[PDB]
Amino acid sequence: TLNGGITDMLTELANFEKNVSQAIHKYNAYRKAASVIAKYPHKIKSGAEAKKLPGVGTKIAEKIDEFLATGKLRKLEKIRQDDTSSSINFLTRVSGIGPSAARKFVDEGIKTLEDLRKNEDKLNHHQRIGLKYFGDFEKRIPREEMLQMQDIVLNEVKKVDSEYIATVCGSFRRGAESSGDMDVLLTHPSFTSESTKQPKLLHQVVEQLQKVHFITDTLSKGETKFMGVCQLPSKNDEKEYPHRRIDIRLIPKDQYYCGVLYFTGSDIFNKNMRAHALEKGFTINKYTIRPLGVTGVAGEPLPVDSEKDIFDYIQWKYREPKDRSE
DNA sequence: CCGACAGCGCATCAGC
DNA sequence: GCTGATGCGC
DNA sequence: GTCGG
Ligand SMILES: O=c1ccn([C@H]2C[C@H](O)[C@@H](COP(=O)(O)NP(=O)(O)OP(=O)(O)O)O2)c(=O)[nH]1
Ligand SMILES: [Cl-]
Ligand SMILES: [Cl-]
Ligand SMILES: [Cl-]
Ligand SMILES: [Mn+2]
Ligand SMILES: [Mn+2]
Ligand SMILES: [Mn+2]
Ligand SMILES: [Mn+2]
Ligand code: NA
Ligand code: NA
Repeated sequence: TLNGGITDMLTELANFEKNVSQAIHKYNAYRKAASVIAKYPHKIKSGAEAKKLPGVGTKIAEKIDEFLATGKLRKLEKIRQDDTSSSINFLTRVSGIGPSAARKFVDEGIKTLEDLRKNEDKLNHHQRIGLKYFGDFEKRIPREEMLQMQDIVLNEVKKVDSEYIATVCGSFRRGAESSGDMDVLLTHPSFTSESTKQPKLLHQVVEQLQKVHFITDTLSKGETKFMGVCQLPSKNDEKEYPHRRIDIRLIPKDQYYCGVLYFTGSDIFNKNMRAHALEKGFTINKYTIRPLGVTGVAGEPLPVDSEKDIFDYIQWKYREPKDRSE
């Protein structure tokens, strides 16, 4: 809002760098500048003012000066005039179409959704599904729908085997009023880091959710990670619910609560607890928390039976998920 | 001046 | 066939 | 593109 013009500009530049230039570090640099500016509680008056913020450097400061002086950016104006770059950038909005497939499509004269529809035989399965649900995938999920999805997923999982444990993580678990997708973590007492005790633990769950027509499509599935599409059941001549993105991860239970911590997030809170965690000489990844030795050497992973256990190790107060914004 | 900027599972392709 | 690289989205 | 070593 306050510097929306600037941050829109930076976001536009980030998408260009990612999708057209294929320069993911520049993408992230621009994102990082836009994010720090978005949190700044003043109307930016000059580039030099902005350069004081971490993540804003000499070149963005110059771009901000030009934008403040003229109401636009020549670089971006020129990018908007480039139909080919605009098409490449647009196509990467299809899930499964990255910067490289987008460029390849456009070089073959495939430039719009309509072109994709008439060239399906050139899309892989992921891309076909991304195309099929192009609009739905960009829509957000209201919390009320998430609650319903949680209730379906948690109970259907237990019907396959009462000993399964599933947890809906991500922004939902942080109490967010809307979510972009559904992140499910799954475990079972038979699955531990050392051994596979049961076959097809993830496959049977996915099968069950297909059976009750909650899961409608699959982007990818292996022995530990499922990515696909789901949809709430529609009551009588009610409008259809949008198709939603769902991810299910099968985690060994001896690593389960480290996973839950990681995939609960947020983004900026994980680093805070990590960078911190080095305090007391502990290192934290998504699977484990290990002690750091006097020489810098990570020890064996400590036992974790709950999320609180992780907190008891680096000795901080258990933080409720709602409080993990940063 | 320089390389880091996360690293992984899965699908697909490259190169034998 | 095989193995390793790359593209992609987390 | 920006940062830190
Ligand atoms: O590449 C990743 C993947 C996951 N994570 C973490 C933190 C995060 O909050 C969580 C879920 O990843 P999402 O992409 O689903 N973001 P989130 O669920 O928090 O918000 P959204 O409603 O937009 O999905 O796991 C990362 O930090 N980086
Ligand atoms: Cl880059
Ligand atoms: Cl502009
Ligand atoms: Cl580990
Ligand atoms: Mn999520
Ligand atoms: Mn997600
Ligand atoms: Mn081949
Ligand atoms: Mn510097
Ligand atoms: Na700065
Ligand atoms: Na895409």
